[PDB]
Amino acid sequence: PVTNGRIIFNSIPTGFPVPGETTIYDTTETIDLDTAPLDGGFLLKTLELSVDPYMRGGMRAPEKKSYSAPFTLGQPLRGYGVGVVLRSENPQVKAGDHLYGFFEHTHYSIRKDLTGLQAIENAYNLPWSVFIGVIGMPGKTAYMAWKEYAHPKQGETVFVSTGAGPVGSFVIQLAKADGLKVIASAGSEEKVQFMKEVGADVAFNYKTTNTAEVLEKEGPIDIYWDNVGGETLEAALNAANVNARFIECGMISGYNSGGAPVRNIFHVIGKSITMTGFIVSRIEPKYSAEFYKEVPAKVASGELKYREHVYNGLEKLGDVILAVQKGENKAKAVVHVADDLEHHHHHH
Amino acid sequence: APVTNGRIIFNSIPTGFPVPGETTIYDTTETIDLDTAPLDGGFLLKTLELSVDPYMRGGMRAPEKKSYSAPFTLGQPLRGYGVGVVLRSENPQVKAGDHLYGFFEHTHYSIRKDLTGLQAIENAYNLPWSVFIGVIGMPGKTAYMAWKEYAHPKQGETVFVSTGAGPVGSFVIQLAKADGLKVIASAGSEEKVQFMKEVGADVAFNYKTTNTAEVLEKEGPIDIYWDNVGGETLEAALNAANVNARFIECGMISGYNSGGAPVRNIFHVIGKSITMTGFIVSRIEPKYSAEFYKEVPAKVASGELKYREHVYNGLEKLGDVILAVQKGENKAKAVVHVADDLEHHHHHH
Ligand SMILES: NC(=O)c1ccc[n+]([C@@H]2O[C@H](COP(=O)([O-])OP(=O)(O)OC[C@H]3O[C@@H](n4cnc5c(N)ncnc54)[C@H](OP(=O)(O)O)[C@@H]3O)[C@@H](O)[C@H]2O)c1
Ligand SMILES: NC(=O)c1ccc[n+]([C@@H]2O[C@H](COP(=O)([O-])OP(=O)(O)OC[C@H]3O[C@@H](n4cnc5c(N)ncnc54)[C@H](OP(=O)(O)O)[C@@H]3O)[C@@H](O)[C@H]2O)c1
Ligand code: NA
Repeated sequence: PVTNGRIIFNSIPTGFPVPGETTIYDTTETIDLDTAPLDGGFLLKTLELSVDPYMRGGMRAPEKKSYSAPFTLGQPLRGYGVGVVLRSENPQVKAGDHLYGFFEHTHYSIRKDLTGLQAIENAYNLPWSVFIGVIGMPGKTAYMAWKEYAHPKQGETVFVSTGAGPVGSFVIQLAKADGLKVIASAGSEEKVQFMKEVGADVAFNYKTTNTAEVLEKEGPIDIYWDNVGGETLEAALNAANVNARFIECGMISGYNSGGAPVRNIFHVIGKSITMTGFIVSRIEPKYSAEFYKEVPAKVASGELKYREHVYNGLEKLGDVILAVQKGENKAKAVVHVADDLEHHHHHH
Repeated sequence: APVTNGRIIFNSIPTGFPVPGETTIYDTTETIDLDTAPLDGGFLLKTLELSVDPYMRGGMRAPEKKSYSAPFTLGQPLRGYGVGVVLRSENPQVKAGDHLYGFFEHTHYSIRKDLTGLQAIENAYNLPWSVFIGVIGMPGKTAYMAWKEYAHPKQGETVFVSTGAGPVGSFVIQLAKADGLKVIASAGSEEKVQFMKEVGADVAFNYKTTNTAEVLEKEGPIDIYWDNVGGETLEAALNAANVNARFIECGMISGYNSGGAPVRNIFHVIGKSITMTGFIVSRIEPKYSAEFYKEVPAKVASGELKYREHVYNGLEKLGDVILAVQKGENKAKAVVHVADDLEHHHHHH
């Protein structure tokens, strides 16, 4: 029998998550990989777990019942991941199958069927982590909301906040393929270099650069991709062109402080702005087939560039959640939970 | 026999609300002889009705921060929408008695070289001339055109209309009911609540004596929000919004006299997948202008489209009417009656 560790949602944070208090790591549960009773289901080994900015918002008290369900106190966290089937008594599932979907933040789970899971099409033998990033929900977010809401015209100017993340860096590349001038900002020099590498025309570190002054010089802006909200949205509103489109994807500047105010929303009227918020899952059905047919080949060839920040060990996941909220992840945050016994064979 | 050609002059930039007598002054030093004034191929135009609109506060600022539109010039007459009648014309296309709609300086008389900025009024139903600066004027166009452009209504949805008793909001209420929507609407007085009910609001309340969030909780969620107010009312609508709501951003009067009104819960735009569209009526008007003038007059004449107005008599009051509109003290669409029209006048005892 081996350890089946779990990352537990333990207490509601007031500001930023507190690793070891907000989330705890539990190693008291075990599983026998050969003996675990499957009951016609299958044994699924967690390989890669995504850590995403939205996880902070699920750390709240239980309130009525809405579409947005908070994490349950005392239960494992959960989110997108990749796993492999070790042992199956279910005819739809074969040992060695790699599956994508929501995973509890544990080493192993026993699933009765494929509800919530999809077989992964990996024709290019890409690292499994790409299916929770550029070929996962963050890539879908950029791909689908851009096509749905940007209405880009060649020669217009777009401002992308958090341009070095998995969403923003995808958006930059879609915007350049449409012939737009791209302004993008991130929180470190290494992220600025990546933004230039994926083709940002103006790439800057918002911690060492006056954002409003850059937008004044390089704008006005026809499209704002909002990942930050707050003062950065205010800056975009001040620099907006008439008939600008504001794609409201995230507002991370308020995730750990109860939201961030906007004081100049009147520009939406004065400048005839269309500001559209979206949740990627709501618009994905229209685009999922096209996304999975188009994106893997471009990741394999380098047409679509990506970066990731891999953290090794389920026990780090709580710290990784804080790292993302604090902007300390260098790129898309991946918790590598376990290896797959193929490609990475352990030997001395 | 020269008569006073009075003028409302923009005199100083206000800090909060306009101050009649300081922000605006009434100047009676100019005279005009209606019979002898040189027209020089132009025509003499007599001001009949002037609109006072909420946006006028926004033009009362320094000329440097010139933003979307043009600010009023210090020392010059104010201006805005109005109706006037031609008294005397040396212009072959313009005839005495012609009634014209467009931008008017806030004066009793003007000499125009041509019809620039003006359009003949089609008044087949002999409606009061003031309807062409309200329900059949820019405020009615605002409701008519933005609703058709942005509401994408579906039968049985719920709309919340702020400032529901004004010329914009009460027009919106009627469009929404015609589309089969449930309508919630709020205004600032009991008399305005009665009017909102008269034009068919299903839920009509006075937001000053009734908590908006409580009404929206009981009567929502809301699929469409028509924003005339911004600020805490926009915040309340965001919290009560349905998934895929449409927020039509028309005005935000709660911040016109206080440097804007903040919004603290704009994150609801993401969580509830809201489409929030701001607009300026003059930008979308060309697309709808012909259909508007073809459809609306007959409905005003028949009572199908209902309207109210609050008439103030006398050009010298206009600055006070501007403050009144900002303070919510106008009972309905604010109209300054400048002069009567002599179309059917015959002097006799
Ligand atoms: N369906 C949706 O609407 C949807 C879907 C996916 C993602 N999102 C949102 O997209 C945004 C980015 O997602 P992602 O997967 O690409 O995450 P990410 O870029 O890998 O991580 C979040 C990044 O946000 C930056 N950040 C943290 N605090 C900040 C602050 N106060 N001010 C400015 N930047 C801050 C940090 O990068 P810097 O170096 O730039 O500071 C951090 O690395 C998030 O806001 C997410 O909530 C929305
Ligand atoms: N192109 C455009 O975007 C466009 C065009 C025309 C008009 N508008 C806007 O539409 C709105 C209504 O225009 P209207 O012609 O129909 O004017 P209106 O209703 O005749 O007059 C303004 C009204 O706003 C209400 N009000 C004033 N201060 C308020 C405050 N702090 N909080 C809440 N309500 C307040 C008042 O009525 P109650 O408080 O009693 O309800 C006041 O009567 C304005 O915001 C205007 O700027 C926009
Ligand atoms: Na950072």
